[PDB]
Amino acid sequence: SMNPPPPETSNPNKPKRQTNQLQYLLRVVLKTLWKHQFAWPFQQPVDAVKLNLPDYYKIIKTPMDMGTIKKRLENNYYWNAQECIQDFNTMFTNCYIYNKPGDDIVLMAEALEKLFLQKINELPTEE
Ligand SMILES: Cc1sc2c(c1C)C(c1ccc(Cl)cc1)=N[C@@H](CC(=O)NCc1ccccn1)c1nnc(C)n1-2
Repeated sequence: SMNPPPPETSNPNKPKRQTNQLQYLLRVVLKTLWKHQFAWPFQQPVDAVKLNLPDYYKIIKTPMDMGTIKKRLENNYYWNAQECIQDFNTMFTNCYIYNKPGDDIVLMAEALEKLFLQKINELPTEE
């Protein structure tokens, strides 16, 4: 069993910049979700080897996790807020695609996603 390489967190060929919206995504959104009691499964890529999920990366072809997002934000990898919001949405959707309704991990994702929605509702206007 083998895990894929993780999503990239640096790439000099990718355009990037800082925006006040990306700063909010780090200081408000990511921080809020990261500290939540249910954050831990999402703080790093799914280790399909150790979790004994050999089909995970056969169903989930665009993996994402908050460890990756955190590094992307800290590294100023993004060009805009939409790219980062998309990464969060990918992470949640992957969990729902792979798992079953009512599963613990789905309940965890739903709790995080509720907080994500509450925070992105107040994304600031771009300066
Ligand atoms: C470090 C990680 S990452 C992650 C997980 C863990 C531990 C876990 C997880 C499960 C329960 C709770 Cl309380 C917390 C997390 N779920 C996997 C899916 C999975 O193991 N299915 C088979 C199965 C069999 C029996 C019982 C439950 N699931 C998963 N899917 N997306 C993410 C992210 N995970």
